[PDB]
Amino acid sequence: LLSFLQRLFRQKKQFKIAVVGLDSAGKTTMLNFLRFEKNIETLPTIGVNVEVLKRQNVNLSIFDLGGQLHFRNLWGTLMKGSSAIIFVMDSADRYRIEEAKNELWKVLLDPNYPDAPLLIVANKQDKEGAMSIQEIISVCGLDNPEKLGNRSWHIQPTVATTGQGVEEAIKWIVMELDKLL
Amino acid sequence: LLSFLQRLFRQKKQFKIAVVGLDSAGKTTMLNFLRFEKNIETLPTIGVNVEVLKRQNVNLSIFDLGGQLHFRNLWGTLMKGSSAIIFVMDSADRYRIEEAKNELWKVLLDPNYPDAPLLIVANKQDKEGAMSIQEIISVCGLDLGNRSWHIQPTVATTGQGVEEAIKWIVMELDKLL
Ligand SMILES: Nc1nc2c(ncn2[C@@H]2O[C@H](COP(=O)(O)OP(=O)(O)O)[C@@H](O)[C@H]2O)c(=O)[nH]1
Ligand SMILES: Nc1nc2c(ncn2[C@@H]2O[C@H](COP(=O)(O)OP(=O)(O)O)[C@@H](O)[C@H]2O)c(=O)[nH]1
Ligand SMILES: [Mg+2]
Ligand SMILES: [Mg+2]
Repeated sequence: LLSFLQRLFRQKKQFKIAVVGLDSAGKTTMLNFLRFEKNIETLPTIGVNVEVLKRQNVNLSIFDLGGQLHFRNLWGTLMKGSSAIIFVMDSADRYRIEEAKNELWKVLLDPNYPDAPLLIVANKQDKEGAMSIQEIISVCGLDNPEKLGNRSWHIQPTVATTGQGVEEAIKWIVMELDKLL
Repeated sequence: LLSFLQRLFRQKKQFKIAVVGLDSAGKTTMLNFLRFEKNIETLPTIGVNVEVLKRQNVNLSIFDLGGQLHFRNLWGTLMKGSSAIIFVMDSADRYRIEEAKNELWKVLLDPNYPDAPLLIVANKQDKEGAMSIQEIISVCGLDLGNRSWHIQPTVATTGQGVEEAIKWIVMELDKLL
């Protein structure tokens, strides 16, 4: 299971996969498949300890955007050292899609990691109200990608509750970080 | 309705009520009965912004304890200037009552506001496995001395016990009593 995670484990460096999105998008449900164990990341400047996940040299940092607590410089503090970003959206939630779009663009336009590959996960594709990946790309202003620049990006439909598309989502991230490709 | 909130509005100072407890205890649900307006408290010196509920000179700050974030000096940073504390517990969750007890004692043994009144809210009393307020007192070892405290059973979904819970806090903050 996920044999290709060895493409990260074999490299002599530390990886951090930032997994962000609004609450209830499905981030925890999606990453539960990896069975990574809890790790504590200390942020001495802020004076806060953060519960993250880690297996060997790969750290998964999951964070709800638009929650009760916001970091003023998320990408310079909790997400410092980000190698790749997974932005998870609830594709069935049209009430929150404009907020999700707005949070996605705050990540894309942040100056800390402009070259970190970013995967949009269009989650909850099993629900009757689910937006297509084409509609998500249009609503997000990604049909004509110019503001994104040279950043590698992709969109993957998923059903995190069954695991549909989850292995393919992780594969895209690992492939973008694989020095052998 | 809640006419006694005027006992805070008519006092010439700012009040901050820290509303803390584990995630899913019922903090947001309990406070919705007040209809305060969502606002953003910015804290540039700590590096975070927080959602607060505001009405006139009263601010309510909700924070989930024992979750992903653990602040070293919560009562001197995020909850600085707390006038009163409301600690909400899911009384029906025996799987998390020991973590709630541990978080409560971390709050009690903290040196920032050792005398702001503290209300323990034993929420979800409507649920089948709900613990009594006496069993919560026994589990948490509350059977302090230098601090004003009370425990109130509530059903945040219907509002049962919520008026008495806010009433106790306002009475503790009311210099006209
Ligand atoms: N129908 C459906 N529900 C999902 C899916 N993924 C997650 N959920 C549910 O959405 C809710 C929020 O999921 P969670 O992983 O906690 O979200 P997070 O806050 O982004 O970590 C939970 O009730 C999940 O069971 C999905 O693909 N389809
Ligand atoms: N049965 C029952 N459910 C409750 C009660 N209070 C809250 N809930 C539910 O518990 C969940 C968590 O409540 P919420 O206000 O988000 O908790 P918070 O994280 O502490 O702010 C929601 O599904 C609420 O509807 C209660 O007194 N009884
Ligand atoms: Mg969440
Ligand atoms: Mg919460």
